[PDB]
Amino acid sequence: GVGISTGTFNNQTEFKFLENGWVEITANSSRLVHLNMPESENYRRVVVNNMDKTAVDGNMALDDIHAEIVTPWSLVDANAWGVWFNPGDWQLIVNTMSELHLVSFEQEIFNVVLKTVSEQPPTKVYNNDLTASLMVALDSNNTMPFTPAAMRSETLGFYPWKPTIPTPWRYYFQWDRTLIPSHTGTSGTPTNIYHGTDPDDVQFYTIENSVPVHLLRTGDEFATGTFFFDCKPCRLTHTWQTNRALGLPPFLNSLPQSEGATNFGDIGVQQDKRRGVTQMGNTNYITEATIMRPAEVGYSAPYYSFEASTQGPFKTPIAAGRGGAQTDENQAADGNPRYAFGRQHGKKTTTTGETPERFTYIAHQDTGRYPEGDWIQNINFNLPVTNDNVLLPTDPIGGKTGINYTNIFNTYGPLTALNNVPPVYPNGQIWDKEFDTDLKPRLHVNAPFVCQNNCPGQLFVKVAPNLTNQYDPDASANMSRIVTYSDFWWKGKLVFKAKLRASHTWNPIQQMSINVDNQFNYVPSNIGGMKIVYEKSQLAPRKLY
Amino acid sequence: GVGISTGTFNNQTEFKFLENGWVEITANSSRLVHLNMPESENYRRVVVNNMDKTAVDGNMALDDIHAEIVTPWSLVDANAWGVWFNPGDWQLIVNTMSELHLVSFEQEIFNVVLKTVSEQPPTKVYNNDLTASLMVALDSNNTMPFTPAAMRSETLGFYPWKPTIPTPWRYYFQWDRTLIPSHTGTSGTPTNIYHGTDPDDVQFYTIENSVPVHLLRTGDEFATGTFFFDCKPCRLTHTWQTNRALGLPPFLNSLPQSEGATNFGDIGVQQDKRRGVTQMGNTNYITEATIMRPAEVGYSAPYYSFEASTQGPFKTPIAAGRGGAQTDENQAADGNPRYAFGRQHGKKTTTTGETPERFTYIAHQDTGRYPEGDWIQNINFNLPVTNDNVLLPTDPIGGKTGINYTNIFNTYGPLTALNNVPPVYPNGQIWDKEFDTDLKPRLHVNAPFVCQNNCPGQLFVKVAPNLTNQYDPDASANMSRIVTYSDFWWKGKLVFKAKLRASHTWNPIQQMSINVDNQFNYVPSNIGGMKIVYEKSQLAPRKLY
Amino acid sequence: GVGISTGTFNNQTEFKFLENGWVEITANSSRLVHLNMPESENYRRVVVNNMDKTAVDGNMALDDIHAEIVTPWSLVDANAWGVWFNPGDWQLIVNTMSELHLVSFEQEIFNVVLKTVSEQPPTKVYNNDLTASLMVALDSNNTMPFTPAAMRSETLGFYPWKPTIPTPWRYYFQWDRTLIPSHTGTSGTPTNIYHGTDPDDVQFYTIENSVPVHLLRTGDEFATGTFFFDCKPCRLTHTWQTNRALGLPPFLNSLPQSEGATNFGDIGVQQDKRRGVTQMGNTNYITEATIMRPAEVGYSAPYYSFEASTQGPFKTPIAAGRGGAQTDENQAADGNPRYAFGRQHGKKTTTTGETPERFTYIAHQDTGRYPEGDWIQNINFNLPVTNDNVLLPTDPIGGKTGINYTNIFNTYGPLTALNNVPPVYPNGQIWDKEFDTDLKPRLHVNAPFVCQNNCPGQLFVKVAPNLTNQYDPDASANMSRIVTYSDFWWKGKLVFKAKLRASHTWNPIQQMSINVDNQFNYVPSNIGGMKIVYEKSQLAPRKLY
Repeated sequence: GVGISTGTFNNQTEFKFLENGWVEITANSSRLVHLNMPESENYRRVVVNNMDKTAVDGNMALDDIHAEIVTPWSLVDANAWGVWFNPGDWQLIVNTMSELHLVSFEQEIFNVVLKTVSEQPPTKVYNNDLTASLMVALDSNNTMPFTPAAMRSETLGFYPWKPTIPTPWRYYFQWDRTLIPSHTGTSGTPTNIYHGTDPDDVQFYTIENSVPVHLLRTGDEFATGTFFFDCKPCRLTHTWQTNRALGLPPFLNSLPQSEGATNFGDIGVQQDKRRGVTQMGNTNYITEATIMRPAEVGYSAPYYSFEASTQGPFKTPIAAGRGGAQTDENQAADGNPRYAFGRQHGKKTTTTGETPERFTYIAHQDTGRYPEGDWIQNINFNLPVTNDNVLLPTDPIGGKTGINYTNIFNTYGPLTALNNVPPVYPNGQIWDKEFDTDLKPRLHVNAPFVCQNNCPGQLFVKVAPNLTNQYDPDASANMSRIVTYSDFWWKGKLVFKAKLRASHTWNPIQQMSINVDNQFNYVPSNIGGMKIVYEKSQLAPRKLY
Repeated sequence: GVGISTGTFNNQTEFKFLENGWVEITANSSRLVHLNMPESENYRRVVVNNMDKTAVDGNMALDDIHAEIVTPWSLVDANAWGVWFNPGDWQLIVNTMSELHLVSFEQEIFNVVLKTVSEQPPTKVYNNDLTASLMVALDSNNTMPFTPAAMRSETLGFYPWKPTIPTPWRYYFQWDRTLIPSHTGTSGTPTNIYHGTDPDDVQFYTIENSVPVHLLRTGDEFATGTFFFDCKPCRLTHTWQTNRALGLPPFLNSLPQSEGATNFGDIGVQQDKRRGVTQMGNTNYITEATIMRPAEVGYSAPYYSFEASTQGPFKTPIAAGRGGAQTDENQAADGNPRYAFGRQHGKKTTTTGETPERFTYIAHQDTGRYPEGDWIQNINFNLPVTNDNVLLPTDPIGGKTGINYTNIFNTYGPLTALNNVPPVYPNGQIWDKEFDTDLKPRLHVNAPFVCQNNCPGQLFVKVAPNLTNQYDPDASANMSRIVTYSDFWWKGKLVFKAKLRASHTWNPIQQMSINVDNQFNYVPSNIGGMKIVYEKSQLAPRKLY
Repeated sequence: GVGISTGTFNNQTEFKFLENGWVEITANSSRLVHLNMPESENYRRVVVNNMDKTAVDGNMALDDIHAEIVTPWSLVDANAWGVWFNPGDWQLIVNTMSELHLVSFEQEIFNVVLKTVSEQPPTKVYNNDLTASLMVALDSNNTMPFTPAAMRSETLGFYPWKPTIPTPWRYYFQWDRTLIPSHTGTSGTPTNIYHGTDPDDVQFYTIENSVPVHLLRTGDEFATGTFFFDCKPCRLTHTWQTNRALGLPPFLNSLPQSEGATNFGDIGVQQDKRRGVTQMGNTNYITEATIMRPAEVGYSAPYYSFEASTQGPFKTPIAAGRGGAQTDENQAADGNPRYAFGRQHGKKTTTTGETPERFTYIAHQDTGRYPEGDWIQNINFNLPVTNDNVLLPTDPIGGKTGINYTNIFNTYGPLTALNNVPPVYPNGQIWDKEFDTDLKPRLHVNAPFVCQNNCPGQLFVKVAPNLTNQYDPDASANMSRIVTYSDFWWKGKLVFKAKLRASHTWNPIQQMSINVDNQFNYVPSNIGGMKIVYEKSQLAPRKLY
């Protein structure tokens, strides 16, 4: 098996037709994976503490205290759009499909190779250790803690012609921690402590102990079977209507007689003599702002809110962001996800420096809130409103000049309508495991697809220990082993089922196209540099009501 | 039938195996029930008013005003763990099972006996009234108002060898009531009124009028059929991860080199140069507190909040409590249920006094909040935070020194993940009827099992009126009847379906055991006193993500 | 076969259900074994003599004189709990099972690798000798002397992720030796001699001559078949009753009237007027100490007794140890086994030094003796006993101040009841071969399972001699061969059949759990250190009578 290839390199994406209106998108992605011998063949329980940062009053948000089990295993994560589609393909999908269904996923590891490194210059020499093995483990039952790499931009690379690497697997380990908020001028020293561990929550997982491990020599290969998802379809359309645009508009008794941006129409009926339905039993004022609407599209939630439980503070997450003529991406706010990433996932290949590349994804769906426009009135509703009868986003709460009621506000309720997060190409995660809590979240913010019952298992890799002639188990010093490393090929097949979009309006729709401006974001440089710019996914309208 | 037993006394709990991995827990429980002749053979509409208490400004919370129909019937309630399992059995279940399914329930009343009491000493004489009857009614269709006795510690006893009694059945009757909040120094007299009844809400139920009644003489017996539940499985595991422990931990670029509690690991990357995903479109700060998480485990809700509707104030309920190194059960707070009970349900049998025994159950699941750690920042997020740009749990709301924003705060939303309440042995209720509202609660706080469509019917008991030779219906004075009372045996069969737990981690888990400390809580005293100490139910971890 | 893996790495432990109440525990354990080229390709008859130690009068116990055949073969021993179960699994077994049956055992050697070592620095170079072989021999017929490695803490390692090694095989060779006891002040020189060998007892075994040997090259693998045990079930329960707690207790004529540790009950009958049965035909005294009991639980045996035969002195072994409020593990005594071991079997991985880690296992079963409480009276039994009529553990024997009759005493007899040794996790041996003497021991002290007819054969390993171009058989100097060594994977499958325990008492039982104290004995350190703490196996009661 030594001199024989054990697989095929395929990175094509096929489109096939089904039933009237549907297509089967088959995305193939293979890559050359380079894996190094682990730092230590041991599992470590490491604690990370950065009090020197949170010690400075008013820096609570920069807290990093946490414990983690550092395993000698690596994780092969492909859960990220960038792994399966190139710009062009994404364009096609996004411009011509209306919805996407996640169907099946399957992996394969082949053409395994294990090399060895030998030694005033000092000249290095590399040879093949034909008999050495590469350890592979597929956690089919999801015994291990779920750790999507996309969250830290550590998935496989996004370029078929650029070798990549798996990530050092590690997972959270329970720990108690207390940190009290403080501002620049707080007196004294706020309680800031790392208490330790609740034995009742201790969970030390081991791959060796709960997953069968395969040893692969050059001639061997490993293939997972095909896994079938089930999860909800993801939509490639965005809604735009807000409560103000739901239902039958008021009948205009007076229409314009000549063109012009000043020639408006008029309802033509005294505001308190209008017919209709409102949810305000006080007034007879039927206005576009008081008129009753079926339910409420979107919701208001506390912004830049940090809650805390047994392990420290964390940002209260939001379902949707905000768009419109009030954003312009520099007045960005809460809700809009911001992705930071490296050369392997989109940063210009030839750029230097530790500084990453980033972007704040601003979805096309208008389902957010503009706090500055919120306000609260007294029930009496004596409509020239008095200062004492309103609470404006301008009036200070708790005597703080920079905090107003909207920062505290929450309007989530029985009438809340809402949309799932849109796909973020190419840095976004594709699917995600559901929480194993009795009551589940109505959606996740990290990925559009959430496998309910079971998700595909995590694939773990590790170079088998290549010992020297001097090995002593009974010794305390770290074992010395031949510097070994491995390179193997990985191939995946992710299958979707999509529906072709139809033209409902008279006017054309928003489509992704190449301009005179973006043109160079889709072609290599004269040095061979590349980059993959983020792309929106729900261009085009969907009537919401 | 007079001299013949009509049933069997069985209080054993059997475990049987099924399908690979499952067991059928069959809990048998029988008891000797002592029932007295009702105070009055009539139904009464009684009002309870304690304004003299709420009159003292700042005592609103002590309000007891309410109306209730007092029936001449008694209720035989067995809905409480203490009725079906003794400590040992509970131990076994809790230590070796991972989940519990409620399967079926059936009752039986047998060996009925009716005795009579006769009369300077004065010496009493007791005889058997062979022809007297015991009235039994099984509300199969749940026509009657659901009134779980566990809520007021009035279920059957918890000791197989200790006779018990049913409880005087009574149910709520509609009434309007207004009570305005006030503090120690409020001026004037706050509106405090009991308005009366909305005829449109009047519902006077009668057992005689809607349930068939069986008369039982000594020789007779009564058995309900077997009822089959359907409800959700209850879990015997607790989650511990919080948002801070979800997903792939940050990759540490620098690991410790020697043991020690001071030798921490380090991420090794400037906080604003890190790669990853946050939901904060402003900063480039990717911190363990700002990093994006799938959804939000747990939620924040207003604490020691009392809302009011047409019948008075009531405490706003919470789903989960709080644990950790910040509790210690004397800093206890909102969320943790507190059970108060008598000698028949766990209080030391030989203790004297009207004072009950109690405990505040503190679940093992870490899904609560530590308000003191919460805080809110201005969107600009200029991370040495200014006092004017944060709202701390320390800053006063409404000029009140003891009220901060967290008391008002609510973070329940689309991303909220959550767990059902854990079983509370032995005082906790087992199953509960679901509200007949169009939209139902995602769970109940009183019991882990909530029968959706139909629940087992309530069992009502009553001693038939044993008249004297002088009875006048046309008379106004209360009828005089022979002092009669009855003793009968009750037997129940509650069936569960449980799954054996498996060992996933390398480390052992939390198990319930007998110590040198608790040792005497499971054995009788030299006088024969007993007690049943509460026990946690979800020991052991469950990975949440 | 060169570039092809020949096996699978599996270290999972599965639990499967059978018949009502039973489970099939399947423990899989694989490991990477590192084996070196033997010191000498020859068999040596070596004598060990340490008279310089025993020469010091009163040091007899430190005798080490013995002869042994040193073979060029290594032994792969897996007979030790630590090899098959991790703490968690052990917990599960011990907490939920009542008895354990040893069912089958099977091994396999795969992914064999043979490496070679080459040479002012001096820089070493390692290459693969593809054509070199690894010799394997499975003594199926148990021709070779049985040598369980657990006895000297030389089994395979206890960590799936830590490479291990086999042990240099060697066995006892007959020799005569005489050593006379002596104390610190003995005059003269006590006979201390090593006589030699009785040709009539000479047994020089050779693997080559009585076991077929397989040669394995990289591509080859070797698998033993499945071996089926038969031996007795081992119990996971401990008895606690002693003769004093057997049968019907005396009837108390006077019971306590109020709680208190001073309020005792009273038999209420003059000790010599009581009814019952005693085995003392003299007195009419029927006391809890003289009352007749069915037989005798436990036995008394001479302590720190050393007997001697043809090869020297040896400690007289005891069946059971001692527990209670008189131990506290520092007043430990005869009977309790003490295990000493290294880093590979439980000692903290990162600890330095030649000093081993140890513990003295103190079984939960109360079946031992407290000599200080023993005593002997004259048959006349004139119950204010005279000094001349009793022999106390205080009275000196042979004029020695530190020796009393109990040191000589032995109460083993026809009425002796007794229990088998409990499992010692993780350092204890699992099964053991039975002595081939016409009359066998009622149990062994080293392991709970003793295969009667036939045991699994010992697995021997050895690196085939890799000669250089200069080899001369006819030469006297030790042959020079290429420095070769091998690494191979070992996999085993040990199958048990266990029974789930049931809850018989009202009170809960003793269960193994993780505390705030032991918590860190089940998790790796920040350096990656580990340790495996010993654990008791028979927690929980078993009624003995």
